[PDB]
Amino acid sequence: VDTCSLASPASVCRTKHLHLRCSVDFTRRTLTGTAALTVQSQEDNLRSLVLDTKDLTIEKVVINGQEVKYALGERQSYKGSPMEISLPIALSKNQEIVIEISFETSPKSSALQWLTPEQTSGKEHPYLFSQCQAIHCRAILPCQDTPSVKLTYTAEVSVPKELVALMSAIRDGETPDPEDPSRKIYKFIQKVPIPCYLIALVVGALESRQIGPRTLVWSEKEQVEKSAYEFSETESMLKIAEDLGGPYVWGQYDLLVLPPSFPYGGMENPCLTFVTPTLLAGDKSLSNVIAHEISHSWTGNLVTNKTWDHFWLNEGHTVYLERHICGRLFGEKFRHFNALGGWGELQNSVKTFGETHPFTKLVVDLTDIDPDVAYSSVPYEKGFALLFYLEQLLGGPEIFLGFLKAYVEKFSYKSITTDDWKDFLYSYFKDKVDVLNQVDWNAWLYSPGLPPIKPNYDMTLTNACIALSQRWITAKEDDLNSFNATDLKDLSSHQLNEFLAQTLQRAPLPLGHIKRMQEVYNFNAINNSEIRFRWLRLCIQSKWEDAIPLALKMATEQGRMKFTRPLFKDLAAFDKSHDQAVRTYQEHKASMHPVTAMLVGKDLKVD
Ligand SMILES: CN(C)c1ccc(C(=O)NCCCCCCC(=O)NO)cc1
Ligand SMILES: [Yb+3]
Ligand SMILES: [Zn+2]
Repeated sequence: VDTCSLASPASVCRTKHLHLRCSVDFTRRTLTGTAALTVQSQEDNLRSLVLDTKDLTIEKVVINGQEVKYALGERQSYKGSPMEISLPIALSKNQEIVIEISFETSPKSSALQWLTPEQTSGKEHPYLFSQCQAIHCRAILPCQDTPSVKLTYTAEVSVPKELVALMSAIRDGETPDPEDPSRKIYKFIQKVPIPCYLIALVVGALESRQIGPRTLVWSEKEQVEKSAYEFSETESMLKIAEDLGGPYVWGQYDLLVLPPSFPYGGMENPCLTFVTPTLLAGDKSLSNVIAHEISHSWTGNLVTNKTWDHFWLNEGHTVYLERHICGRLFGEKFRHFNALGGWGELQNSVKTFGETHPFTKLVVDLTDIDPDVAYSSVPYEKGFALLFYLEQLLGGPEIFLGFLKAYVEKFSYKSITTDDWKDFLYSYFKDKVDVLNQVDWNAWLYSPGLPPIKPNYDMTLTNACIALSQRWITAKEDDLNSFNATDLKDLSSHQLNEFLAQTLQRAPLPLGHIKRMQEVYNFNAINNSEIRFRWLRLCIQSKWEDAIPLALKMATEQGRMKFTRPLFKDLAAFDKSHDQAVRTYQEHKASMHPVTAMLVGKDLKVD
């Protein structure tokens, strides 16, 4: 049972298919139409069922041509309102019916952000995009909003004819809208069963450019050129992933580069990965986010977490798989560099939450907690650490990659728990039980804090970052003169990023140090979003007032939560910036993504 869903669970009935027909109305900021769910009974004498909804207006519910009775429960906060539907005939086990629900979303749907023309690149057209993971699909349409159920889907989306709709599906044609010649209808088919958190929709002035045999990059016109460059490794990454995980089953792999307020680095919507434009560094150095999303086509989209309590299964294995893709592209020493960095990030999260915090457990209990509130690097990096540890315990990456491929084949098209994974692990490594049985499973899976064992990391590419960081940390005033732009000559962009992360762990530094750093390195001029984020955190935590406008601007000119939340928090913790941070949030909040608006408010202890 899925503590985050209010719907009938899979033991009662399962949605097999969705046919969505909707119209996007930028005036009223609503999606309007019909969600026809083919539902299979899993019980004898099934007479009613419950769906998830969130701020939906239900117009009617039709089964075999007739309106049927339904009622909406009391809103249960971020869970929304359960909707009980009375079936007109009782269903036997395995019997399937179609339930046609007419509905309209609210302008305040937590799944959606509606952008005015001035919020887009082009300035002439508005824009809409969705983000359903974890539990926002219910705010677009009535569903069993739980990853324990997988369905296929078809859709027809009516939009102003000057715009383009895309979804997490194969494009199946466009036509003028028969009802309305100022409109176009775009068609979509997803033949592979998916959890409903993978439903996605974007509408805007989108253009496309081919960048691989099964990849087009979509964006507003202003970003297409840089995007085609930035993500040019996509096909080579997909070929590697296929080698590691088995056949890519989804057909197309397109990319969509969103406007700056998209809340996440990437989202692995099937057939159409959504990415932040803050990936656009000019040198492909942030493309590991693409390798990550690619990897979810196996770990998460094919084999899926049964409830959000088991999110690590999705994220940890994806980080594991993407670090392999990076290692295949650039070398094992690079794989180690990224893994060791990911340990640093785990250390950071644990210090931030605190070493006893229940959300520092690998497997968590989400009863009564908004998954967006509890979201952090933990399931990613503690998840990965477990896997990298097991890799080294069981005889190395080649051996563990056989397990990973077999694990994907075994649970393709299914939704599973941590016990399913662990059971299969023991099964595959039957001949190595004695080694597995030395693992402290209770602490790894269920204890808070850092894991009980640290894996072994190659240091080769990290040493230079550490050395330059330790020079700055151990420097006194009369050593500042010895730093010079030549210090960076031999560092890659990743190493620069890792130098900054090492240094930021020891923040604050003295203000004269941070001043000298800008004097000699000009970090203010770097466009790399990761590097600039860490440089700006270091400056604010080290109380440099000059950085305040830069950090405010970065927090607001884009909205990827990974950057926007810590920057607003740092700025709120700095007495010289506190009020301006609060007021800037208060000024921007109407125009932010609803989820990011919400969390930034909590983080700032405002309203
Ligand atoms: C266990 N727990 C506390 C949570 C579980 C799931 C989420 C979630 O799905 N959040 C939405 C994630 C969207 C994508 C993040 C970037 C990513 O991994 N892309 O692949 C949140 C918290
Ligand atoms: Yb019966
Ligand atoms: Zn992910």
